[PDB]
Amino acid sequence: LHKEPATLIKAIDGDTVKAMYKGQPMTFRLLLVDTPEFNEKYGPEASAFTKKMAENAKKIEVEFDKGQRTDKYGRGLAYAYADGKMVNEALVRQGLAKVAYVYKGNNTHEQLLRKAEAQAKKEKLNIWS
Ligand SMILES: Cc1cn([C@H]2C[C@H](OP(=O)(O)O)[C@@H](COP(=O)(O)O)O2)c(=O)[nH]c1=O
Ligand SMILES: [Ca+2]
Repeated sequence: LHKEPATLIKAIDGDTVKAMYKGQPMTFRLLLVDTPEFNEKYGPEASAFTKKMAENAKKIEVEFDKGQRTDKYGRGLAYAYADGKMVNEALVRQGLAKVAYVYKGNNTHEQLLRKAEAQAKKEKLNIWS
């Protein structure tokens, strides 16, 4: 996999951000995770975490996997990085997202994220408290 440039337009919720990619606005849905909806417990916290991470970065980058690049809703499916740090991983590490939607063919960073989730669950963080 390789990182590609994108510029942040808006953080939307815990697991979706709008960003300019190859010069067009795209809503990206983070691969391999599921944050609560904003209306659910830890939703506002997941939203705030992704908003702070993305907005504070000097650069954002997106990294597509080997399989589907867009979902049925037209959303880009990617791993997003904020100054080299993966947002998908950070959310899971903080107990603000569960590893989810792991589809064969589009699961390159599955084990990285499952390692993170085990550690969040150990520390009983947020969703795991
Ligand atoms: C993360 C991810 C979500 N999706 C789809 C499956 C779910 O469809 P259904 O909407 O029919 O439930 C939906 C979940 O997104 P949200 O968690 O943003 O709702 O997005 C994918 O198709 N591929 C993916 O890699
Ligand atoms: Ca969600």
